[PDB]
Amino acid sequence: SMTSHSWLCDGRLLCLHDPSNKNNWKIFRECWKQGQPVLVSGVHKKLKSELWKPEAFSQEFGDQDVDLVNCRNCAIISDVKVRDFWDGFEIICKRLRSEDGQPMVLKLKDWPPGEDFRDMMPTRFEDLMENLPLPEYTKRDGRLNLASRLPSYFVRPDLGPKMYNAYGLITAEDRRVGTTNLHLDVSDAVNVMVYVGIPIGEGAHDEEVLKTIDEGDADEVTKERIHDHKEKPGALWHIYAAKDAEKIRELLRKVGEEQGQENPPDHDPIHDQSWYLDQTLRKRLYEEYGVQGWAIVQFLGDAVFIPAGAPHQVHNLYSCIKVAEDFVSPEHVKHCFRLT
Ligand SMILES: O=C(Nc1cccnc1)c1ccc(Cl)cc1Cl
Ligand SMILES: [Cl-]
Ligand SMILES: [Cl-]
Ligand SMILES: [Cl-]
Ligand SMILES: [Cl-]
Ligand SMILES: [Mn+2]
Repeated sequence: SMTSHSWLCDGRLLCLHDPSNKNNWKIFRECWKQGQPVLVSGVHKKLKSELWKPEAFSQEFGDQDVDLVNCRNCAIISDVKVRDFWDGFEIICKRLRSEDGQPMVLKLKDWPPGEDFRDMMPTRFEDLMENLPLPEYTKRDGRLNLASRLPSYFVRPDLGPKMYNAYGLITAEDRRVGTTNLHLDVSDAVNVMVYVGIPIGEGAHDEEVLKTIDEGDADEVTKERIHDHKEKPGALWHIYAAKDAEKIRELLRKVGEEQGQENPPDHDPIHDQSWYLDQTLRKRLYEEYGVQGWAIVQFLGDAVFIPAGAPHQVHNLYSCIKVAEDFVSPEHVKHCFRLT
């Protein structure tokens, strides 16, 4: 039967079922005040599905010049065309191949560039902003979004939204690699999964995808969502409470040293955006520092709410198109204050 919500992560993660329900705020706000992430499902049923397809981006913007990143080694592929990324998104025989002849796992860097999303893509901008959940928090002019209402004593987010466009990680060796490495944002954000591309020519490979989710420490109810309803899983997230950021720095300082890195004792390994916490490092963080995370599988149409200051990392299971909007809730405004 239809219900307002359910729980993931053994009761530690709220999952809201109706993205446009006028009463979502009554359930959301207590979890949000405690510093928890929140998941909202069903957002892709509210969008214009034809706007959010890799073939459309290629047809409309393919002649633009861009840089790509190789997810396996962080190398930059300079001055190629936007079509060189989009045309290999789902069809593996069309992907750029490395010097070993393997198809590469690529990310589109800074596209659209800076704050140009709204000017370049006005129909997509309207379709996203009118269908974001928790609109008093997430709309540019929402009554609980302080972004437009704060003086320069507060760090204000850039004008959004921002896209996260990257291929799926494939191999056993890729299991320990990040799509986006561990980092934090001083503003709150909502990240929406608007398209999942599953290759059928040499993809749609549950086997290595099921071992990744298992080893990723996904909960039993998340593991039922794969086998039962057949929704399309996009990406594996690990999110940590803002209050645990310094203990994570203490762990990565120690591991850096053990690995023969040469770093001052106050150096910030989260700000460096150089680390991915694999199964070994996540087990050490829990056992040695007492720090537990949220392991979240983001399916098509899932919106992930990421608290200001909360360290997070993402590992794409398949090729993903994600769009995110920043906001400043009153619950977390301390994270962007420039004094004490
Ligand atoms: O040309 C290349 N790779 C290729 C060609 C045809 C089929 N598979 C792979 C290539 C790619 C990258 C670099 Cl830095 C050097 C070369 Cl030489
Ligand atoms: Cl558009
Ligand atoms: Cl709201
Ligand atoms: Cl990264
Ligand atoms: Cl907080
Ligand atoms: Mn982020």
